[PDB]
Amino acid sequence: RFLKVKNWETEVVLTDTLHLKSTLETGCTEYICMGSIMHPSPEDVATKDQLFPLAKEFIDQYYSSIKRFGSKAHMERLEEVNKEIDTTSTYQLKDTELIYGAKHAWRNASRCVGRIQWSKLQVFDARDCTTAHGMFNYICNHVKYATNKGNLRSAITIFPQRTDGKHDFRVWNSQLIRYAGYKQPDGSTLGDPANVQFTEICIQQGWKPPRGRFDVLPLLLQANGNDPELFQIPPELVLEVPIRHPKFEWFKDLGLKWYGLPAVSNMLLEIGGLEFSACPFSGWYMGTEIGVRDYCDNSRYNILEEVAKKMNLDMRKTSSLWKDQALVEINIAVLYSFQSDKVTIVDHHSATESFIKHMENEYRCRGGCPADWVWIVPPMSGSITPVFHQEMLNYRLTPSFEYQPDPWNTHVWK
Amino acid sequence: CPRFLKVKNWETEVVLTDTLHLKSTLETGCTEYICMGSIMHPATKDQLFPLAKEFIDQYYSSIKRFGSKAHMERLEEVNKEIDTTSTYQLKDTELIYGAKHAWRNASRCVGRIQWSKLQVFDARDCTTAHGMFNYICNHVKYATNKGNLRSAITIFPQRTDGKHDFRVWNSQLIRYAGYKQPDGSTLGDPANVQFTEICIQQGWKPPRGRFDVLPLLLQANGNDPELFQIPPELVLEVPIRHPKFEWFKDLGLKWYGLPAVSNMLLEIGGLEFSACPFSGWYMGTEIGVRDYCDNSRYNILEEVAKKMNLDMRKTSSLWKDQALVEINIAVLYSFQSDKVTIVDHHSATESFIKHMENEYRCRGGCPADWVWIVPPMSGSITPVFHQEMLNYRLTPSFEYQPDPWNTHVWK
Ligand code: HEM
Ligand code: HEM
Ligand SMILES: Cc1cc(N)nc(CCc2cc(CCN3CCN(C)CC3)cc(F)c2F)c1
Ligand SMILES: Cc1cc(N)nc(CCc2cc(CCN3CCN(C)CC3)cc(F)c2F)c1
Ligand SMILES: C[C@H](O)[C@H](O)[C@H]1CNc2nc(N)[nH]c(=O)c2N1
Ligand SMILES: C[C@H](O)[C@H](O)[C@H]1CNc2nc(N)[nH]c(=O)c2N1
Ligand SMILES: [Zn+2]
Repeated sequence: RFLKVKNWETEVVLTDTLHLKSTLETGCTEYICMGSIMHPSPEDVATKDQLFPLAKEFIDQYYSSIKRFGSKAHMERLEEVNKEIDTTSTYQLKDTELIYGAKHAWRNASRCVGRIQWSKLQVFDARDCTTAHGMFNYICNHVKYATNKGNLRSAITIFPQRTDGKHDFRVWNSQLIRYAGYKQPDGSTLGDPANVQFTEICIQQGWKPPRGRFDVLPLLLQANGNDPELFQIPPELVLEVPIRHPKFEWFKDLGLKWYGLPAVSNMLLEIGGLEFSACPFSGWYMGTEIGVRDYCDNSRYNILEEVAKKMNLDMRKTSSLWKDQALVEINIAVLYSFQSDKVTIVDHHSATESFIKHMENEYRCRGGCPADWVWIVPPMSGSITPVFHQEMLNYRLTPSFEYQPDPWNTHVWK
Repeated sequence: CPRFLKVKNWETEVVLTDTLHLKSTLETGCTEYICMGSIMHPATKDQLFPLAKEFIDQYYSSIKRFGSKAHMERLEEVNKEIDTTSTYQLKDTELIYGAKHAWRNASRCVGRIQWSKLQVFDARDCTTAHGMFNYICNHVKYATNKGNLRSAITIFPQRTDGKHDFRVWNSQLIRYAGYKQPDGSTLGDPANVQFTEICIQQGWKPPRGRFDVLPLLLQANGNDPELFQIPPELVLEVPIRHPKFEWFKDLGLKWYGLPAVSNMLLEIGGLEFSACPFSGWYMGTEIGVRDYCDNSRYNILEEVAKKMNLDMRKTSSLWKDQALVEINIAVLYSFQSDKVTIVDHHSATESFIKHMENEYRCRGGCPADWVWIVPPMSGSITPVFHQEMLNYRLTPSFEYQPDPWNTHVWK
């Protein structure tokens, strides 16, 4: 009812009341904590009986936000919604409700450290779309708008909500822009190893792969439960940064580059019990995502060795910290490169400090701020960023982004 | 909680099935609605006996003799002894088993592959602070072992009524001192200002430099605590130099060899050993990242990078990161040159994955706190970052307990 969190570096204490409005499973029980499990665990469409309570709850809070709680607008909306559910077994969100819900799902995303930006989100209503070609057009405009010549702008595009589960819209890509990965007969991997399965699907659908280290994957788009269709994103819309280093003249010879726009397209947006299974959203990068995870995870581009080599690092024993030494210079290269090309990026120190400031303001004005420590803390230099020493509470507020099965595991073909 | 619980390693796709969690008992603090995995810290007649019953069962189950020979008569004996003494006293074998399993069940501890190679010092005959000091001195000398450190625990008398607790008032057997300065700043270890002031209030004569070794403040049987100076020749210390930066030695940095936790409470069979200092050897990052680089500790980043002559204006130069790596290089290089036992976070984390695999195979699970197990530097390049971990409390265990000065009724 009045849960306290403490910062162990500053001794600031915060009081959380917002946790009382939480709902869905964390995955934890009184006896077991799952806060490091990645995701705790078709038919999934709700009844009329399940829907109105969820809908009423979301409408009640929308109206509470606009300072109209209990108004005649509020009461007619509740009636309009209840009646629409009763006669059509679902309901449609006003455009105002759609924008509020998108922004609040971002605000409520406990694993997201950049939520200080949550209310500055551009929302593209794509609920009038009916085909895969239409989807391709809607996504291109999103990419072009969000990219903005390097001055990135947060955005989400929202396609039609689920109905009976059998007519879903999906983006089969997990992100709008990612690089292919090709496994070789000899077990080696060309390109990004994370993407080998999906690259294989693309090729199976007719994609002619150029078979390179940095090939942009086609889009694979599903409208109204139909089979998905392929579309090349027009290359002039895919902004890319070549990775050089302020001090090492040789770093450019590593031939590394990355795309500027991170855009998640495999999650599911829940608003008032309604499920938007295709809602690609996009922000700008924290530098550690590229330089620590994409380049350095052993199951990703795995360049630590090569960088280490060119630094002439003693790689005999681990205790030389040759990996730690090499990772820092990679992450210096990535930030310096985006900055040099005026492509929006944020470093892990700036980003985490901003988050603490956000979290503190959310406690003051909203009464809480659910945060997943295991994801908020950056994957390098942890304890020298302020979030490490920050106690956080994790709970699920709705509206929310949620994981959903991979469409190729669920879709039934024709 | 369901028949299984599987956990996955994302870097390797290795999957492990947990069944041990069906034996946890106490609150994690989490509920189905909210999770507290990052919060630091979320008996009488009927109370005491069933905890003893479970442990003895656990013990006799642990030696292929469940329900067997002495087992029932040990259950009888414990039942009988509680009836007369209100509590009961652990056999030497039980004490060794419980202490080793307290380490085993320590979800926050990355070193637990070593758990069963623990040296147990039974100090349950102690009666005075002078005796506590002797028992501790012998622990420190054994555990230090001229640099080839060995893990040990010394267990003082169990609690009996709260009025007569045995307490080590230092949080570690060996810490440096912290002095407030006439101009608001701090000299020494800033985490230790309060304790340093208590010791001075108690008559400690401080030399007033950075790395002054704190005295021992021992409390036996609930009486007021007493100061003792550990004999310097027992306190192994390492001067931190760098294998590349000649100027690094000029930083004046040194640190001690023996991490030895003296403020926690060891729980076996419902009994409470409020004095039980235990010591291992260091993971390099504890010294280099946390002690040296936490802003509320020695806070040397600015110092190091300034002599590294790094661009310290904008954060995105990553000057803190660069200096941080160099510092922890110097710590490992310093301990290894002085042949003092130390482990880096790559070896340690890799060791913990083997242990996890071992525990799942032989025991059916291994409680781990991902938040504490992942090193505070270079997270995702160690193997524990990609390891799912379940966390749950098993007994016997080490627990936290209140600072004695917040609770002590002075004689
Ligand atoms: C504005 C700049 C943004 C920054 C700097 C940022 C930062 C991050 C980072 C570093 C992660 C962890 C990703 C990983 O390690 O895989 C993350 C996750 C996430 N972000 Fe943000 N983000 C931003 C924008 C957004 C927006 C616009 C939304 C939604 C409208 C959003 C929703 C999420 C969600 C749902 C996750 C969880 C991802 C998952 O569970 O797989 N973020 N964010
Ligand atoms: C032998 C080498 C050992 C290594 C390398 C090691 C490593 C570590 C590290 C790095 C931590 C985190 C400490 C912190 O960040 O404050 C920790 C915590 C802990 N270790 Fe170990 N450890 C070792 C031995 C032991 C022994 C012998 C015991 C008990 C008999 C033990 C019990 C614990 C406990 C209870 C914690 C929890 C700390 C807390 O709650 O504050 N460890 N260990
Ligand atoms: C909106 C937004 C802002 C921001 N800064 N970052 C993101 C994450 C995007 C992103 C994440 C990933 C990796 C995430 N996966 C890895 C596999 N694992 C099993 C599940 C999690 C790769 C991208 F190529 C990519 F683009 C989104
Ligand atoms: C057995 C063992 C082996 C090993 N390698 N390390 C340890 C950690 C001990 C240790 C920890 C600390 C600080 C840790 N505190 C900070 C405050 N926070 C609220 C709780 C944790 C300082 C020591 F001087 C010290 F020694 C124990
Ligand atoms: C608030 C947060 O839980 C706290 O700072 C934790 C984070 N993880 C940690 N992990 C270790 N090993 N040691 C610590 O002291 C901490 N501190
Ligand atoms: C098992 C573990 O939860 C997993 O590796 C998580 C840990 N924390 C993370 N944190 C971020 N920001 N991104 C991630 O992908 C992960 N992966
Ligand atoms: Zn939990």
